[PDB]
Amino acid sequence: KVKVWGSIKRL
Amino acid sequence: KVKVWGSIKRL
Amino acid sequence: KVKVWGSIKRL
Amino acid sequence: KVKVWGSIKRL
Amino acid sequence: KVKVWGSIKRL
Amino acid sequence: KVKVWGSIKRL
Amino acid sequence: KVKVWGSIKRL
Amino acid sequence: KVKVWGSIKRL
Ligand SMILES: O=S(=O)(O)c1cc(S(=O)(=O)O)c2c(/N=N/c3ccccc3)c(O)ccc2c1
Ligand SMILES: O=S(=O)(O)c1cc(S(=O)(=O)O)c2c(/N=N/c3ccccc3)c(O)ccc2c1
Ligand SMILES: O=S(=O)(O)c1cc(S(=O)(=O)O)c2c(/N=N/c3ccccc3)c(O)ccc2c1
Ligand SMILES: O=S(=O)(O)c1cc(S(=O)(=O)O)c2c(/N=N/c3ccccc3)c(O)ccc2c1
Repeated sequence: KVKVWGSIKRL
Repeated sequence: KVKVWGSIKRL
Repeated sequence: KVKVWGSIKRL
Repeated sequence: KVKVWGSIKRL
Repeated sequence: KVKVWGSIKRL
Repeated sequence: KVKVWGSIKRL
Repeated sequence: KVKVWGSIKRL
Repeated sequence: KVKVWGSIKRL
């Protein structure tokens, strides 16, 4: 299991 | 742009 | 960019 | 078992 | 420096 | 109830 | 409850 | 220098 926290440029 | 957070089961 | 943390069973 | 803490450029 | 992630019952 | 996140300089 | 992470200069 | 990773019951 991996947790993620950030941003993406598009959905 | 979208702020994104959560979990992923595997890479 | 995404900050990532968690566990992996094997390399 | 291995634990990870860092960043990735894309999901 | 310390980072926090959680909940509080009141402001 | 309130979800809270951020940074604190010292305890 | 709050998840907490960071650094402290000395005990 | 010491690094910390855990939880606290209140801010
Ligand atoms: O590492 S980043 O700089 O890319 C960064 C920065 C933020 S944040 O805006 O500064 O805190 C968020 C984030 N926060 N999102 C808000 C949700 C509700 C209200 C306001 C903000 C989020 O939910 C997920 C990922 C994030 C990644
Ligand atoms: O070694 S790195 O410099 O690449 C580094 C730095 C951070 S951090 O932002 O400075 O603490 C994180 C991280 N933290 N993520 C936040 C989660 C919620 C709120 C704010 C931040 C995370 O969950 C996983 C990996 C990380 C790797
Ligand atoms: O550890 S907890 O279970 O107490 C937990 C759970 C959440 S969350 O709702 O499931 O992701 C958050 C959180 N998220 N807040 C949202 C912001 C914008 C939209 C939706 C949600 C947040 O910004 C800060 C702390 C949180 C702590
Ligand atoms: O050892 S503990 O079980 O007490 C534990 C567990 C978690 S965790 O939620 O399972 O990964 C965290 C943590 N993670 N916090 C999130 C930040 C952003 C999004 C989701 C979660 C954190 O930033 C600091 C300390 C933690 C300590």
